Amino acid sequence: MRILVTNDDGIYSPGLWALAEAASQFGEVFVAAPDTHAITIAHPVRAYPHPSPLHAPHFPAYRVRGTPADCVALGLHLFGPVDLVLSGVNLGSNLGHEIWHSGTVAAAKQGYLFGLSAAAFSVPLNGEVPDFAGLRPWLLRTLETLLRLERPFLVNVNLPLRPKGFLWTRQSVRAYEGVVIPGEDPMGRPFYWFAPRPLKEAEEGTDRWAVAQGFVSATPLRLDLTDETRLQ
Amino acid sequence: MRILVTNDDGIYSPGLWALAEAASQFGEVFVAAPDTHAITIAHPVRAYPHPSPLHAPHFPAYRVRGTPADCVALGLHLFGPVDLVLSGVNLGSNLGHEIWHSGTVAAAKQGYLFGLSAAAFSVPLNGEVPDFAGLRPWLLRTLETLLRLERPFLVNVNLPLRPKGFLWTRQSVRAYEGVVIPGEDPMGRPFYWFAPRPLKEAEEGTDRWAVAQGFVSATPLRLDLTDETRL
Amino acid sequence: MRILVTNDDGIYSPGLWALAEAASQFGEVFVAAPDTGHAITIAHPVRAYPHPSPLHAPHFPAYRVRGTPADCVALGLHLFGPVDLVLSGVNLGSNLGHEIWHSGTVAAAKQGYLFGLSAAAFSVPLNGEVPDFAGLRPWLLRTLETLLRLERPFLVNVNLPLRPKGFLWTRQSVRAYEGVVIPGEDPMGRPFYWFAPRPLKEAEEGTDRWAVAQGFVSATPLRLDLTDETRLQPTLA
Amino acid sequence: MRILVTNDDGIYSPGLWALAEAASQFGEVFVAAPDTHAITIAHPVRAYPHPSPLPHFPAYRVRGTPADCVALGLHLFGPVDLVLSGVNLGSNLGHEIWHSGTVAAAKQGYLFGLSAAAFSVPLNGEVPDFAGLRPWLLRTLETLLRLERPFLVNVNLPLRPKGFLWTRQSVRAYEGVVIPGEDPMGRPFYWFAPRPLKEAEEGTDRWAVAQGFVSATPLRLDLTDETRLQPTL
Ligand SMILES: [Mg+2]
Ligand SMILES: [Mg+2]
Ligand SMILES: [Mg+2]
Ligand SMILES: [Mg+2]
Repeated sequence: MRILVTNDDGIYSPGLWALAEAASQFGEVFVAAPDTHAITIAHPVRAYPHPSPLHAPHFPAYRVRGTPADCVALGLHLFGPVDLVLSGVNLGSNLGHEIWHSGTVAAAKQGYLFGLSAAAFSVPLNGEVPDFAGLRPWLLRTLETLLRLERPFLVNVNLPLRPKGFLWTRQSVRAYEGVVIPGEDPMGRPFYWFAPRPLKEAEEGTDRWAVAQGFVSATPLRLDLTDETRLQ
Repeated sequence: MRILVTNDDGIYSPGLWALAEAASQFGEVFVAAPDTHAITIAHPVRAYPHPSPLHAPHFPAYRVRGTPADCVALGLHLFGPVDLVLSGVNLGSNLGHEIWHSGTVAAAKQGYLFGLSAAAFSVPLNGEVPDFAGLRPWLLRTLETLLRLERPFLVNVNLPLRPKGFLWTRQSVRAYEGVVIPGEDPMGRPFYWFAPRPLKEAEEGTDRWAVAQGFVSATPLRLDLTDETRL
Repeated sequence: MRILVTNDDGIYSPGLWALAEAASQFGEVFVAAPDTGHAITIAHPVRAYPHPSPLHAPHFPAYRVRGTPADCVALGLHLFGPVDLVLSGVNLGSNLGHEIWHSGTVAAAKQGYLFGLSAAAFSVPLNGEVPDFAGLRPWLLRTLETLLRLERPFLVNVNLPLRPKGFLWTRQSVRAYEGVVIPGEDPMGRPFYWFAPRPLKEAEEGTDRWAVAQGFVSATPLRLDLTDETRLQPTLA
Repeated sequence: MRILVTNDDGIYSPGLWALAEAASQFGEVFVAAPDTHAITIAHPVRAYPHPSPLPHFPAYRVRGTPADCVALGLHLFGPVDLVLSGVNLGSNLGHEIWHSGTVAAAKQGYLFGLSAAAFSVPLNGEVPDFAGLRPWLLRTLETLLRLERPFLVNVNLPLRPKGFLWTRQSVRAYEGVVIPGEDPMGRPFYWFAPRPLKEAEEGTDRWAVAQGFVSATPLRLDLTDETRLQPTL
């Protein structure tokens, strides 16, 4: 199995290599991440061979001057053929409403659009930074569970800092209330603070709920945004 | 009813005012458009009162230097309570896979997340300049259709340059074939062109097929991205 | 001596931690790196969060700043005050000749100088490659010892070639350019223009660009005044 | 004389067209303004014909930096003799000059071997009235064109000028000023408000505008500090 690993934090993010190293336990890993969300069709993108980090296995890698999705398109070209696309591990959550505009998820989705299996890995940190050393057992367990699915799949994974269980979840979909608070730059002029907040607690079985409980969340994603119940 | 109109092309787009003018036939309109996709929580957002053009109906408006989503949040605050959120008319399409990365759609979606009914409007350019005088009738008809839906609703609308009909559609979801075209700049340095293409043509009943046939496309959207099928 | 280290490549750049470690051989080092303009953000408030230094680097108190490199200096002098030196880099990419004008790496250093402190910017020309900070360390230390001998305050722009073979105080390469615009079209027929301006001559001896090309570490003392002092009382026709 | 006019506020800035109209009194004017920062080489640049606001000037809207506009303009309207940038809405005095897009365009023009000048008007409170400034803009341009060439000058015009002065760049020291605070979400942030240590020196651009005079500062391309050059050991 040939695996392509990317992310949206950059070729220097420790989560990227944590995912690459973890993924190497299942197949040949190839890395291609941005050097710093759709495929760039506008202008040409640059890409340079990059050396895998000193304290980590050897990984054929490329630094891409483009979007995470660009890395997938370019990766399938430079490392083709690829069977799996893994994106992350993102430094920050990608839960509920956040999924829609996630760059990490976009890369995986792009992999799916190309007929491959893919998964996005994120870690809600809401304060500190993740410790990928004590998180590896869980990454491996998660990957092992995902690789048992029928191909092709598209899964969104969120691993709480100190995971204590795995669980399949559905996306949290809560309503929000608009909260705006007026202020002024100490130079006179006015501005506004935006602090939208959910109206209720995450429902049971949702990705939000699951991580709050301290479990790893794995949500199968759909590509069709159509609301069928409304079609006629 | 009170209606908030926004977009992502900016406060100076003829598309924004065409939507605002059309929406004004159905209720009072307030405008909040970006100065030039999530709500800004990191830092505060600036907004300035924006004047109405001499040769046009006056709309209370604000130029918000933030995201389209920010415009919705702030608009709900400066003009609240708002009953409906309209976004567009965008100068460019928002069909199929494009819906994901759309600022136009995001604003409408943000309105929906706040418990309101919303819709996004876009028009494929295809080398021509949209004629909003000719599109007005179709905007009015589309709104008439939308305003009778059970609320709340969230719809993505795409109007062809010269419409000949209206059609409820589902999002075009096609697989792609990667295509990488290598090249090099005048300085010898190599680079890559991306030109991925759909493995097949748009299916009948999809937004892409619809506008291709010359029909206004209206796709009802869902917020839930989970594939309940694989649980 | 207390030293503030920043850069413009962000908190995860290996060039940043290489400069922090090298700098630590001369005093207490504190890090404040941008997260992701060049001026200090005054319009609105800036976010800054404590950041744990990387696992494979000595410990350093650090902050990830949601602002510009200059902001990191402004924030740094406040969180770690008092600071004696502001070091910026080691940037992944050169900052030679005309490049100095638009450099974020240089801007943070300049910001330190604007506050009355001594400062230096460090960069490494890449040419589609990455530096070996283990091999450059000797040269980084060498350069730092030198800079610290200078009468303070100072502002120096440093460029280290991948594999240094010496050190040289240099002046800024200032060359005239010829406009070169090559029309083109993308894989959709849409037209665009390639800009490929080229210098009218080769970098002259004694310039930063020439020295690095020769494999020498380049150190250029910079001025803050952009005034052309020879034309303040111009003869008009 | 063929003149390229650009700026960094964009193709819709009233300052740009006020500068274009003023320059037209001295030669043929062509415009290339950014579509709202050195020359873009990493990839190509898109540019499109754009109509001048309702005098007519050939114009292009460039999706690039102000420097790209100068490089593109030399190609589109070559041969060019003079590059003028502005009139920027906001000052470009003292330390600001270093990171100014407006000045960058002019510098780019000078690097291509042409004469160039940047123009800006300090704001906040009152909006510039270019009809009132036209006399001073023409006076200034007229003066610059009597200079030996090539030249590179940064110009700052006060809302209502009463004189003209050649000036040197204000170079002052700053003292850091940070004010910790909190958002409505509890999270902390910091305000930055660094203030200059002393008052603007007599004869500096900043002093001149404060006196109500047009400020014209000749600029140098070489940032090297010769008083600190050293021999090899
Ligand atoms: Mg990220
Ligand atoms: Mg748009
Ligand atoms: Mg950099
Ligand atoms: Mg400006």
